[PDB]
Amino acid sequence: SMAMKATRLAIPDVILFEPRVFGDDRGFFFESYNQRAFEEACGHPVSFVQDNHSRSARGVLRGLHYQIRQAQGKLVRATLGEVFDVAVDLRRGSPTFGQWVGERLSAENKRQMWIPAGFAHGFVVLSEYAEFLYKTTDFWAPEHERCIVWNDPELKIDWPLQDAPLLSEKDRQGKAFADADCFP
Amino acid sequence: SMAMKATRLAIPDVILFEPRVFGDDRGFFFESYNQRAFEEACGHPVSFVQDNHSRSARGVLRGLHYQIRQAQGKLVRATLGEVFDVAVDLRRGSPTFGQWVGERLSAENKRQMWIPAGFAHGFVVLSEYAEFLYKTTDFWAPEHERCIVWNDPELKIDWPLQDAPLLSEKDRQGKAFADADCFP
Ligand SMILES: Cc1cn([C@H]2C[C@H](O)[C@@H](COP(=O)(O)OP(=O)(O)O[C@H]3O[C@@H](C)[C@H](O)[C@@H](O)[C@H]3O)O2)c(=O)[nH]c1=O
Ligand SMILES: Cc1cn([C@H]2C[C@H](O)[C@@H](COP(=O)(O)OP(=O)(O)O[C@H]3O[C@@H](C)[C@H](O)[C@@H](O)[C@H]3O)O2)c(=O)[nH]c1=O
Repeated sequence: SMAMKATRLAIPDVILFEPRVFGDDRGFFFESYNQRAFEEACGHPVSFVQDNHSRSARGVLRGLHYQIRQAQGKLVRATLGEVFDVAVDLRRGSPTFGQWVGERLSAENKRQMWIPAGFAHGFVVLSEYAEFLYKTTDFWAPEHERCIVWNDPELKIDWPLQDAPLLSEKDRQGKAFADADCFP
Repeated sequence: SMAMKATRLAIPDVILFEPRVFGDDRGFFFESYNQRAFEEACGHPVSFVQDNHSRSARGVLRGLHYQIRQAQGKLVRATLGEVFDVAVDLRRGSPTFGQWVGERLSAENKRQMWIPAGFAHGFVVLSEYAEFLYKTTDFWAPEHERCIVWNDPELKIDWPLQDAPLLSEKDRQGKAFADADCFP
């Protein structure tokens, strides 16, 4: 059968997916999501209630974001360009608390990352432009939104960046990891 | 509140959606799906179990497709280029049986179409290339796949096409509407 390669990252609950793309003389076709395969690799049920689509110029960084209530599990990919995509483990009781994982996702490699509730998430744009799409397990709730600053010295994330990133003001004003609201 | 304009088409159960795109100096962001708004405009619950992504060159036509068992309701859009997107009512007992609706969907207008189970669906590519994404209420089942030929004379679909379309062989070999398996 044809489906989707699944790899658990250094932080096992983070999973990297890679789809099969079928070519023919009209162009191509692939399954960007399949609930049977996803729940099989995930090991538990999931419902996605919202899909999001953003476009960002080279050097833009969005993160590090989470919702401390109505927490959102996220399945993410890029359909134009390339990003470096990061997950940070904010579960105090996890043995990988304060650790992070990062992978390059692009329109061309078509790779995806599953990021469970309990994590902060961010990405930075490496190409001229990038369009970034993702599905979430709960709805947008601004009152519950939190942020950790991208260049926190305790987290020490190895961003593959050349120039200083462009950020929203609320991302520039992100909290230090030591002062941040974390999960159990 | 910010959300998604909804319009019922000439065949009322077909719905055209139009999202709000928020610009800022990083680029843009929009909600491509929201279950609260969708089920509110739809008037009933829906679960999507599979997402699909295809790329096609100018003049390619894919259709007219349905699954007679494990029938798939479809929510569709384009993220690169422009297509003419068509829904045909195949419910024998509907007063709009044998009728169709069509709209232009593009990367730029970001409009979407909801096509319930009971309909055939097709599109044709109007730009150099088009990438077409959609979410479905059931899984792929080849044994149940059926096709009606794009240029059926009873259906008389007004394709905005210049040259003869490029088709898969199984689409070139599609059934006449008069000989096709239909829904109740
Ligand atoms: C997150 C979100 C924003 N918006 C609107 C509010 C703003 O006007 C505009 C941009 O909001 P921002 O919070 O600046 O978007 P953003 O792209 O900086 O935020 C996102 O970043 C990702 C890295 C995270 O994984 C997401 O969970 C989310 O935090 O979009 C929605 O309508 N729905 C949403 O779900
Ligand atoms: C439809 C489908 C195809 N495939 C594979 C089988 C083939 O190798 C390749 C292309 O198959 P095709 O049937 O030629 O794809 P297609 O793009 O011609 O078919 C699609 O057309 C849309 C207009 C309809 O709304 C869809 O319901 C579907 O019928 O993709 C999947 O893996 N999963 C799927 O769900």
